[PDB]
Amino acid sequence: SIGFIDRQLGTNPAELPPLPYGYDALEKAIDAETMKLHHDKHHAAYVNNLNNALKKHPELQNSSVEALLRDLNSVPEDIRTTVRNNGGGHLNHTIFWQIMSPDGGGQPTGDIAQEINQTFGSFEEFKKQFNQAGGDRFGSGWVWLVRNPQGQLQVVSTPNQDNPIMEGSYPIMGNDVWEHAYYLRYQNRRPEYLNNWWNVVNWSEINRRTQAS
Amino acid sequence: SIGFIDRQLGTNPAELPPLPYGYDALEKAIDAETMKLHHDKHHAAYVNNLNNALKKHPELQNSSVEALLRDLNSVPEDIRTTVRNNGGGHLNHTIFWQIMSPDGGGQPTGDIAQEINQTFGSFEEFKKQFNQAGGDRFGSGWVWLVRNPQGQLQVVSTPNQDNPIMEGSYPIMGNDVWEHAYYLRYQNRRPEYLNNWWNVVNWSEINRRTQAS
Ligand SMILES: [Mn+2]
Ligand SMILES: [Mn+2]
Repeated sequence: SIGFIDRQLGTNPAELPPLPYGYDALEKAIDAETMKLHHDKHHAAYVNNLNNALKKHPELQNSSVEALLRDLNSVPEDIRTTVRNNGGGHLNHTIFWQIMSPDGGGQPTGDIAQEINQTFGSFEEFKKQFNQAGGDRFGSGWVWLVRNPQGQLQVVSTPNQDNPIMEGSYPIMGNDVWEHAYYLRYQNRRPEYLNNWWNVVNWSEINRRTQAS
Repeated sequence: SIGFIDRQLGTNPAELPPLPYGYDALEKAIDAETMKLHHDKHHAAYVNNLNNALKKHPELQNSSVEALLRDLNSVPEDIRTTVRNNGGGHLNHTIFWQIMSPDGGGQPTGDIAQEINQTFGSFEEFKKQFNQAGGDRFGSGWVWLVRNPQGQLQVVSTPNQDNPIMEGSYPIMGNDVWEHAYYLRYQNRRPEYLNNWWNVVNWSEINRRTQAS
């Protein structure tokens, strides 16, 4: 399971997960209007489109989003791209809402704190590389901290709604660099958004994901 | 020459072209705030980033943006991607500003109108296929009406800031589907932007481009 730590993202039918907190709970980084649009409009659309594609292939409604993305070649040609894009959008955003919190921010704790220190040198260096990868992702995409197939932490960015699980990597945490995630408040200033995002990061949840990976 | 009909896009240095009209002139489709950000911030950035990359290889300052994008293999590897993205961004937006007008809109007129009817059947059908292609372009990109190598009109979409001249096609006209082009006024409603955009299309300029094509 990738979306949730305890269960896989179902497709019979695919469901839009409600926000665990209020729309205005992340104001020190993200405006309430964007939270509403991003969740109620963007995330909802990915779920709806995925369900529409699955209707024409009921034999696939038994499998989870994870299973479909892990083996896109087995998905029928007529809906493969639709499943890739919308399935990815569903999974990516489902992870996104969970790794942020009203009482987020601060420096990491526990397991991931020491793992980050060993791999990247320090939390501040990790932060710099993460933001750098974020800024370098030209066009639409995401920046992730993953546990690669070899079991090592690695910063990687992906295009559009592609997810690292397609390569066998476990996405521990990630930030959305599609313009819709920051344009209302930041406009063209992506680096400012990337900087402020750290103030709402939910380290408790990120630690649970690190253990599961 | 692709950016302008009578001249190539220079790189000694690259220059941000002035807007042919006022910032609030296209208000029946695009808000003034977006015209400012899009032209003054986004397009300006592609120009600046391009200039920075070319300073590292002064030789390239003797050629044009079109010449560079037509043969990326000859562009030194250390700045190839940078030139592709920013050179493309500069070329694409330069064309964009010119094909819109305060006095635009209406159905196609003249040569282009005849060729559209002959190729697509009617303007209504062309418009549907154009908007469709624009909606189908997942992530960031552009929708184009090009004259392909065989000399025929064709609707194609490209990712990010890629330009059709990279594939031997002449970009007659095109619409920007990056979210920054419509988020402030339409938010997630991309198809609404695609539909209203037709009210500001400069058919006169498009005819000159079809002819040069
Ligand atoms: Mn998003
Ligand atoms: Mn643009």
